[PDB]
Amino acid sequence: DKLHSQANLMRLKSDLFNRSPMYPGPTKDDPLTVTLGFTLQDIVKADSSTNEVDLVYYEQQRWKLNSLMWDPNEYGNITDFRTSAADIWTPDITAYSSTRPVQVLSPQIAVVTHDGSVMFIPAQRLSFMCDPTGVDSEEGATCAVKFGSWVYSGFEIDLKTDTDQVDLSSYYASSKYEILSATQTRQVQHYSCCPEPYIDVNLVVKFRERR
Amino acid sequence: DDDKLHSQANLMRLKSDLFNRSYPGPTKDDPLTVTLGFTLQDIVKADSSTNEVDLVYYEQQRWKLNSLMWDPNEYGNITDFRTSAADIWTPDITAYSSTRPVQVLSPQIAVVTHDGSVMFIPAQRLSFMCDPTGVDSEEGATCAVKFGSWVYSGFEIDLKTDTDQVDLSSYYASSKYEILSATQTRQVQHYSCCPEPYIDVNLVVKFRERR
Amino acid sequence: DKLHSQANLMRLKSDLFNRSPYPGPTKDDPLTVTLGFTLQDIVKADSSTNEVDLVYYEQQRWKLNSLMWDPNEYGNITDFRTSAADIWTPDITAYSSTRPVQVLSPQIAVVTHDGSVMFIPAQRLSFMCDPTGVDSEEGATCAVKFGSWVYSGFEIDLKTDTDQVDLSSYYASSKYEILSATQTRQVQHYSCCPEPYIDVNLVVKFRERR
Amino acid sequence: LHSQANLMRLKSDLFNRSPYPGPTKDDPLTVTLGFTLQDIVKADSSTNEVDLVYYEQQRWKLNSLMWDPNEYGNITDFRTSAADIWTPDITAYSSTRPVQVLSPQIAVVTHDGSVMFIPAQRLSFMCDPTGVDSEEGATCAVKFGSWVYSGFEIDLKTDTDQVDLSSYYASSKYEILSATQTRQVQHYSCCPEPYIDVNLVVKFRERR
Amino acid sequence: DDKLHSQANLMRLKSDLFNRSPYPGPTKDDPLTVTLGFTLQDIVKADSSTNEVDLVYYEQQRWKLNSLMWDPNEYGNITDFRTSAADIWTPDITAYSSTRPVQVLSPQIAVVTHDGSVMFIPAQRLSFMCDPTGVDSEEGATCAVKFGSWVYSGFEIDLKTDTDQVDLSSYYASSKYEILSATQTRQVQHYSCCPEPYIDVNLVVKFRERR
Ligand SMILES: COCC[C@H]1C[C@@H]1c1cncc(OC[C@@H]2CCN2)c1
Ligand SMILES: COCC[C@H]1C[C@@H]1c1cncc(OC[C@@H]2CCN2)c1
Ligand SMILES: COCC[C@H]1C[C@@H]1c1cncc(OC[C@@H]2CCN2)c1
Repeated sequence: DKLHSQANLMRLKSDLFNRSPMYPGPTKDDPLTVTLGFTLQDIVKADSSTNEVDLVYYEQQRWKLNSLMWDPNEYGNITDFRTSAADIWTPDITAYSSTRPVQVLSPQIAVVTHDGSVMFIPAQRLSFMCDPTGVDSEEGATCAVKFGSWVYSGFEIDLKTDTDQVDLSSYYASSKYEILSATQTRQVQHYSCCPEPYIDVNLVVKFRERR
Repeated sequence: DDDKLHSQANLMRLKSDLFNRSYPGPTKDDPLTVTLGFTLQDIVKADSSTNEVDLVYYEQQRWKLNSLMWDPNEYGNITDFRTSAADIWTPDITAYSSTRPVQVLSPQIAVVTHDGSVMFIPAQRLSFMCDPTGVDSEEGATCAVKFGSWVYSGFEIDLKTDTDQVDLSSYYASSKYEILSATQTRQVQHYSCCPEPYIDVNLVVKFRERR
Repeated sequence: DKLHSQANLMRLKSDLFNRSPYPGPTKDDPLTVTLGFTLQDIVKADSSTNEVDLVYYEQQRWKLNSLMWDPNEYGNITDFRTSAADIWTPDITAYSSTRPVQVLSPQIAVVTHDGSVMFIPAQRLSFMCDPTGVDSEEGATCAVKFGSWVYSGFEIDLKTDTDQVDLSSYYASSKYEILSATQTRQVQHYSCCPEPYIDVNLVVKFRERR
Repeated sequence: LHSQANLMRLKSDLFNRSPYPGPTKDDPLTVTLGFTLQDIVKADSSTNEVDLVYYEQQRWKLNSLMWDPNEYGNITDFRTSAADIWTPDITAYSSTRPVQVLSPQIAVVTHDGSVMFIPAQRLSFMCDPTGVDSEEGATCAVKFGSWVYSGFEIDLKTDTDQVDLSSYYASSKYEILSATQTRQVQHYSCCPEPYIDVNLVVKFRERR
Repeated sequence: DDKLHSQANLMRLKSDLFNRSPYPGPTKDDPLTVTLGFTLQDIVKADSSTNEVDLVYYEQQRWKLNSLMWDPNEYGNITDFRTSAADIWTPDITAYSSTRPVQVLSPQIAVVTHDGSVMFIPAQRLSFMCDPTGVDSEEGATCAVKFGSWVYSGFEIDLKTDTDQVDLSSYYASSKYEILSATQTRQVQHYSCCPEPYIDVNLVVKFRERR
């Protein structure tokens, strides 16, 4: 019973990976939209001697490829599967003002659904450039970090968020810092030199010491 | 001498018949129960400037796969074997509020038995979010961390405990912290990414400065 | 449509990586590498060990005949992105780091049909630097050289497009403000050897933002 | 000087052409262990961790590693990467960080099938150094044994119960008053069979 | 524009040399001479609370294998080439009193000449055992660390130097510590048990705080 559904996975993965492409990333002819959302878990540390703040968050990434589509009927009605994030193409989304390599906190496993969409939610600790003056005041501190593609312009990779409100429903209730607000905003930058636009998601967090 | 080279051939054979001839993980059609217990060894450090605590513990994981069964009679009466944890599927049990990558302290080897059950007991050091306020009081501090599949919902991986008492038999007797109580309890929850409920085992520890 | 433009890229890459007879520069085939620095932040200055930590991007550019193609053969593709591991890259090294350099950005190169490669890794580097005077008006001064580790000026030459370090994305709220930053090609002669070595020297003058 | 070709053939015969799946109940293994303490680098009294630098001498013997030297131009032993052969999963039971390796990981295999493997390491382990700043010093223990094999598959022995102190760093912050290594038979709550360790007990104090 | 033939020759040479098959390292019947020299760049730290000192230096290693020889006439007059150090045998030269794993500061690439000689110069940071007592006086502190093969006696690896003077021509002029002297001395020792000679190079450095 269970054997057969396992052999259909094996054929599906073989068709998709071994007998096919492999996907060389997006182009201007075939652009890709990548949806980003943040779930801020903690501001672990705000260092006023080096102006670095450390955040822990889950970063949800979603995109869709024609090359990852299948008909569930040809594969015993399997509609999705888990795969190592290293066994598929993934987007090169990066913080633009990190000061330390990102530390990955969760397994590197993505889920592929039959419509060709991919879900990947890496949990991470990020140090990034930020001046925390005002954390010990009523109004608090403000920090900002952009995320986007390192090498693709808005012509190959478009970014989007589902909402501009950072998910705060798992924010650690006993953090050294209380969150005043956290937004995530798609921003487009144009240059008079260059025909191609650049997209980033801007993460802005205002916070203060838990009084 | 004769019998020894014999059962070595039998073991090598079995291991060949099991791996080189075929498990892609659980699915809604073929779900898996994993049992989780914790053995707490030491609360090493409590940092109240960042609210992080560092624990050393091991984590007993047990599950059972039909594809890992054999009749001992076909294999020179072999009933179990040790194998590297990279040779088989293992569950993606993740701490949900770690602040740094988990550090592995023990060899990554599991023990497989003829009934297809697997026993895997990695020892680890983990930093996680924990306000240690009260730790210098009779009543002490209370902190909690949850452990669950990152990418499989309760439809795919069920988690259970064998007892809800954390094993204290190896708790370091001269730790800076003594343990008032430690419990491990199954919980459920939705996450904003996903409709399905996800299972976790919540580890709650009340601890106090020794003496 | 999608079928074809994508299949062309796949074919172009297959042709370059699976099908071509580049093992690095030789004396009979030297390479010039253009280097440019963008300084993002001076993170830390430790006057107890004389180490300073910089976050910066390092723009590297070179050009190879073996990466040329005619776009007309490949559906008018003019360039592509690829993993830096798929291609030869040069061993440009800081000569006075005190810790392994930490890579902050993806490792991905852009390759153009004229065969030119561009590669811009962001990095955090701890290097040898006495920050004495960082708390005064005149500021502190430090220097670090970058060049190939194993290739002499007969195999790898370096140039800069400019001697001014790009300060246009320097972190405005850094602990340290930049007084000036220059990048200058140098040649060193030796410690025996007829063949010289080439580096790009980065000189940064800085002080506490007060 | 056909000895190079001979060593390549030997290694090729043992490793490439042959498959040792580790010890079993029907084929148990005895590992001899001995410790050489090089330096107590650090003692942290705010966390109760102590950092030791030491060698862990490991020796065992396999039939599947025997050869006749005469068949191989009289080669009696050779060195090879530890990753080419099976090695025992000897683990400290009370480390607080991953063990860091200080030396190459190269084993010496001898024609009788005996293997000697002596890696150098730095270990942080659980230890209260209270009394380190007094005449009688502090005492701490850490045991080492197979993580996943019981006494029925891996047994341990020592050649002496004296930890070798003859390379101990003479200008260390701490001096050693004693250091012993002793085989133990233990039953853990996890598991029904006995597991063997060697227990290293070290008494030490601040130098002068 | 027949750089192409020079490239073809280089690729053909590397393939003939490597994409061959069986060097098992040295033996008593086949000893290898290895020449060692240090270029001391900086004493970065001297920790008198743990008696560890950290140095940054270049370690030059030279040896020669018959199996790496070729006739340049056969390979478009190529007389040397660069290659990843992972592609060749390298000697197991080690600090005998380090307290942390060495950190590699430079690419790991060797230069191979047609007479079979290899030149390999890794830059490194080393923590080693060292009492920095008197660093704050005119006489200074002294520390010493031996380097040698981990598993090979002087009958298999003959370790040599070209000079006993450490190269200080690159020493950091603004270091916290100024170098009074730095020597590298080959020593040949015999022991109780064993008939084999053992060779080490003793690096002795005398240093003091910059005035
Ligand atoms: C089944 O369709 C929804 C896709 C979600 C399964 C994939 C997923 C991937 N990575 C992380 C996920 O997180 C679920 C909970 C939140 C942390 N673990 C879910
Ligand atoms: C005298 O030796 C001749 C061969 C040298 C080319 C090979 C070499 C290998 N690795 C590092 C090298 O350093 C050159 C300069 C010093 C740092 N860059 C040279
Ligand atoms: C109920 O479990 C019995 C099976 C045990 C063999 C498997 C095992 C796996 N991993 C670690 C083990 O630890 C035994 C001792 C405690 C630390 N080493 C045992």
